[PDB]
Amino acid sequence: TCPFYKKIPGTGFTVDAFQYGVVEGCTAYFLTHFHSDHYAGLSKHFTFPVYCSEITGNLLKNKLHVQEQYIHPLPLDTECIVNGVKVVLLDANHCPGAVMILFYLPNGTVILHTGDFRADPSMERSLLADQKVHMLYLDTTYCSPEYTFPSQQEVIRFAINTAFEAVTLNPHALVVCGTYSIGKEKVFLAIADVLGSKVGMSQEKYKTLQCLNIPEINSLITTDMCSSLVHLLPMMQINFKGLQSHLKKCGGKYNQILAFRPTGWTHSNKFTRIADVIPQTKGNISIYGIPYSEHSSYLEMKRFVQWLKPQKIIPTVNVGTWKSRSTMEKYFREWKLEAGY
Ligand code: NI
Repeated sequence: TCPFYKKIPGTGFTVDAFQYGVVEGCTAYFLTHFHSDHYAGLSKHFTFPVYCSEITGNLLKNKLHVQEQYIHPLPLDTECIVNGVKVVLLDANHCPGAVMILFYLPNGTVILHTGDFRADPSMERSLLADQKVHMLYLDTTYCSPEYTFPSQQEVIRFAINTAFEAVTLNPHALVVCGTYSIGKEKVFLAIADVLGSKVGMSQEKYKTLQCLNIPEINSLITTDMCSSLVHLLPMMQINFKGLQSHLKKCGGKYNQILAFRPTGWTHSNKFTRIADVIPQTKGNISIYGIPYSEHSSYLEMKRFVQWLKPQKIIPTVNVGTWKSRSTMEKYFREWKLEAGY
């Protein structure tokens, strides 16, 4: 049964709640983004109205075959009316098509649901600035002060410089990047751009990227692996065995692999700077784990909440253990005492 933190009080609405069958009293199902823990349950047989971004709606139609008549895409940064309630979709700085949802309840309460997000000071100048928010349904993935990571820009600088150096030293090196969901496209696109190559990938992944409205994409990606020196593989294949096997398939075109796994956080973050990151190596294969996050760090999250000053916070992540829940509630109280709301 649907958990309380997926239900929007005073409405007929749910958020990211497609795996519970027909939810009692739900008149409209919102979907924040196309990640499987959030869309789990949708298919061509779904016949209730789904509200989402344009990009999410492209993916529902093309990847999951949801019929068009049930997809209701909304423009961003625009006041819209859904079943008699004003809503706004805002960019969540997560993966392509990911949104936060502002709900303006008929009684005057204003609710922000962040979906999954990476907080940023740029959000302090969207339509959020214009009214008070009473209740915050918060992505608390990294809600603990151990979670520090660099900016996305520092991480991409590291990856570009590393790949450019390796391939200039050895023009027969292949670069491989792992993926298993949408998101983090900058990693492989920025490396292909510095090398003057397209990114090669499976037909299924090319299909997915073609749903994303990324400008000039026909210019950056391809299904012709033979013409590409940056390849995308499933995340599960980014290990020494999987990469040795791939290099065999390339027919002697290449004699070295440099591979990247964009993780979120890993405990090498508490001791080491990005500058100082080193790969795991075996023979002619090297693997870099790079801390490219699409969720808020602890300090990014804290700054957003201290700016927004909500009256009540409802966590949406790490809610399954009493120790997690108690930890998070203690931080929320600190933040409120330090800022004075
Ligand atoms: Ni997500």
